[PDB]
Amino acid sequence: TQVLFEHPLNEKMRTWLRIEFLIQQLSINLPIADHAGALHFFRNISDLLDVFERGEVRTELLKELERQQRKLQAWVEVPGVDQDRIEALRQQLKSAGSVLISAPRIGQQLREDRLIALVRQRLSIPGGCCSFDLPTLHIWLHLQQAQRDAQIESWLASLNPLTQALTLVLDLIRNSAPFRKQTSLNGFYQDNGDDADLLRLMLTLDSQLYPQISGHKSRFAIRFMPLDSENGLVPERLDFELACC
Amino acid sequence: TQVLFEHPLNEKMRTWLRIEFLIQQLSINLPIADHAGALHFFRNISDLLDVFERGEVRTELLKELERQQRKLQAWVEVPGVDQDRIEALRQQLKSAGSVLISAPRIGQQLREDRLIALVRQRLSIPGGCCSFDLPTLHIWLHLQQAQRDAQIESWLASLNPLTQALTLVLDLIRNSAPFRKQTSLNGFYQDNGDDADLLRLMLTLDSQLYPQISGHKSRFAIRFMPLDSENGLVPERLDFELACC
Repeated sequence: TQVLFEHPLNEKMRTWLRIEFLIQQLSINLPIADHAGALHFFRNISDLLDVFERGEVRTELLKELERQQRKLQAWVEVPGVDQDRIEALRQQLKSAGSVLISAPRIGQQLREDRLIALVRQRLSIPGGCCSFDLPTLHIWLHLQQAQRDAQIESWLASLNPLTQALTLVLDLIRNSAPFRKQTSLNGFYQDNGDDADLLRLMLTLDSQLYPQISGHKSRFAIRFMPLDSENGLVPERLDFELACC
Repeated sequence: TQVLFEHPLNEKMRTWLRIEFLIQQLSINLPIADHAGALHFFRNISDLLDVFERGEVRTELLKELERQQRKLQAWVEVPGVDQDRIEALRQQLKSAGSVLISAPRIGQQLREDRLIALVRQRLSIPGGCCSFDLPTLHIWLHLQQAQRDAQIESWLASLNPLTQALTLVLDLIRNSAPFRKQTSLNGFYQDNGDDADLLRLMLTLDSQLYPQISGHKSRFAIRFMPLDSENGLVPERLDFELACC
């Protein structure tokens, strides 16, 4: 019955959410045995390289990892807390930091890759791929699965530093704040998110509504819209769950 | 061991080959249960609508269907031929013609669709989709599978007139000409394709080569390239299969 919507409260978080999604898509389609899986894969790599242009990802991740290490050392002197958890999270953060800092430039390996670049040029064209548009991709798919699997794995491994860091920080952020019940009157709602990075919002599918979140800096505004824009009525009162992370 | 490459000898055939591929991709991913399958689906619809701008698809298909009906009535007075096949193919062509001619404007239904248009706007953006970029798509995926399946089926049904016609003509074209053995000396080859619409070219994967087909009108030229552009050697003689359709 429940539906989770997340919203970034800054441009950094918007970037990070996109990267998360794209990297999840790359892990979900192995093994790659046809054009469908292949085009899907390369589209997501191409989009990922384009998302990287929105900010300095490595830089912001190195800062956030340490910041999370700082936000962890407040929880040290708190009875009831597992100190093995704290030390383990600290160690994960530290390792992610030094892996990330030592790693090559983010996805330079992916840009330089001849097969990736080749496919990347053709995605712009509407009927982008076919044996006649992409012969190199066509022959690649006639190889044995293990030759592709190995090529795929080295591509994904070069993203591991980023993946490890991002998985870490977003998980910590997502668990940094609890959900709280709120009410919208006549489909409208607004508040200062403070300097939270992420909104997390739960509705029911039985409401047959969806949120459209506006805002300028942090002061967010929500309009709860129906799916059917003729038949759909907005309730005069709606309760929902909200966490500001 | 064998690898089939096809090449269009005109802009019409290039269009048609792309449409074929895209429509195959739309049929291969049902049922749609997540963002991966959904984005894949909508990307292919969006690309299909863009391919339609390359020519008058309905028009060219109506002509080709009749032309195929004409090319069939030569085979009528040929002993050894099944006359049930001929009459059945004729009847399939005729039906495809009148279905296509009676159908609405090709994929106008798809352009007008609110959900398609909505998603279409967001594909331009690098990290195109997430619950925050596409809330309407997010809620759509929380529905029960049958609500999506029904929506998908009506979308695919509106393409049936095109699909039926195109499947027909391309199959007939592909079988209009037999494969013949040819030889390339030092990775090069050239000939007049006449006014053939399609080249069909078979190589072996063990050759570890691929064709790059040039040309101006019909006079085609082929360079057989290695995959590895340093280690790769081109044989002084290469035999391959070729059909001009």
